[PDB]
Amino acid sequence: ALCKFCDVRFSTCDNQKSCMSNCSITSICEKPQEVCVAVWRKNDENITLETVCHDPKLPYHDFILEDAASPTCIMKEKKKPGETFFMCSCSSDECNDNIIFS
Repeated sequence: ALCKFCDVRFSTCDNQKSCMSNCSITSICEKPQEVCVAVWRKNDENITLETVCHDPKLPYHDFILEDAASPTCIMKEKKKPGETFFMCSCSSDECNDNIIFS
């Protein structure tokens, strides 16, 4: 897969059904089994969006990417203290460039 791969960046994504990553780095994932991932995080100081390639047989941020076969990145909330944490994964080109909350 080709994925957005900006790692963690500041984001203005908030209060809307979907957001573009605004990441200008598209990479070919190193291994064929890797999928695209996005992580949206809001704490009391800022909002960030993380975009990477990742092998779904390996945990990421201590979670398994259960949705890796999906073609779209549908954000789901994870239990994390101190912040609001949403993650999605997907296996179509640049699919982590469009993160969907609805």
